[PDB]
Amino acid sequence: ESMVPAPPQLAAKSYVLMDGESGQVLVENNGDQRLPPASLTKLMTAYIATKEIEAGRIGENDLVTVSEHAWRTGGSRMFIKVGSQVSVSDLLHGIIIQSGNDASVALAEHIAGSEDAFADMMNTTAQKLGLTNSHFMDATGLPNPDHYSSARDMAVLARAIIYGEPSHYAIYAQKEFLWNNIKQPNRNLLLWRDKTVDGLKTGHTDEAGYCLVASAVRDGQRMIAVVFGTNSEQARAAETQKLLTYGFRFFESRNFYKKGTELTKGLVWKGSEHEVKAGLAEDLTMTLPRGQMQKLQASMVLEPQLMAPIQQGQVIGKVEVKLDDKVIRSADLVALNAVEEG
Repeated sequence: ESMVPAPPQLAAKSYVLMDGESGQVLVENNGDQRLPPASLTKLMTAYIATKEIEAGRIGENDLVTVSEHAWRTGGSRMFIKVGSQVSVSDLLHGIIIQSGNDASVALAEHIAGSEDAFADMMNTTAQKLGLTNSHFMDATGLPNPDHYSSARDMAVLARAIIYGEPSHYAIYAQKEFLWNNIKQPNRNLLLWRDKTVDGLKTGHTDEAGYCLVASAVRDGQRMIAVVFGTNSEQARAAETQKLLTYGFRFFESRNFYKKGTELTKGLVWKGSEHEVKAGLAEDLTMTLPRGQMQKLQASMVLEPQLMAPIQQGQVIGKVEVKLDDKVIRSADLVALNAVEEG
C-alpha cells in the first residue's frame, strides 16, 4: 500500500532507533548482539547513582573519599586527587561529561563499597530494566569477555535516563567540566554539531569501533539512536543522523491514554470492595509509520481469578493493541485503589 521507505542501511555492526514517548523500537539491526560497550558502560554507572539519589540513599552534596584504586585508573579521567573528598554531584559530572574512569570508580565504591559489588547492582539493575543482552564486570567498561551490552539494551537504558530527573539529564548536554585545573569538553561531539541533540554518550575501542547513544528532539518528538561499531567519528555522526532523520520524517506519534484514568473494572475475590478500577502506570502513546494509526484497535483483558488483598500498582491484567488482528504494543493494567480482605 502506502508503506514508507525502508530504513537506511548503515555502515555499522548494530543499531536501533527507538521513539522516546512510546519506547517502541522503530528500526533494529543486529539489535541483540552482545558487543563491548566501552564508555557506554558509564550510562549504567551514572543511572544507578541518579536512582540512589532519588531514593535518598545518597545525597548530591555527600563527600566521597577518593581511593587509590579510583586514582589508579587510566584513560579519560576527571583527575580527582587520591585521598581528597569530592562531592557526589561533581563526580557525576565527571562521569557524564568527561567519561571519567576515576570518578566512575570512586562513585561506584561510594555507593556499593567496592567496584565488584557495584557491578552486581549494575546487573540487578539490568534485570530490573529488562535488559536481555547486557552484563557488567566493572563500572568503566574495561574490555572483558563477560562485559557486554547490545544496541537495544542501550536504547532501553538511555530511555530510562532521559526520562529521569531533568536536572540530572541536563548534565548530558553540558559542554564542559572543570576539575583540578583541567577543563575538558563533553566527549559527545554531536552536541556542538546539532542543536536538537541533548545526549548521551560515545564509546570506542579498536575492537568495538566507534559507538554512540544519541537522543534528539524535533517538532515535539524524541528519537533515540544507538549505533555500535562505525568506522570513524565522521561516519558515527553521519550514520546516526541518517537514522534520526528516518525516525522523524517517517513516523508519527499519537497519545491514546494518560496514566491513571480508569479503562475498565475487575472482579476481586475476598475484598471489601467488590471490584477495582484498572488503569495504566503511565501515558500510553503509539509511534508508527504515517497512515498506520488508523489500523489500530485495543483489547483490555483482566485476570479471571485475581484474589485479594490487592495493592495499588499491583499487576492485575494487560492491555493489548492489535494492528489488523496482530498484537503489538502490550502495556500493564494495574489496580489504582488498593483493596482489603474484610
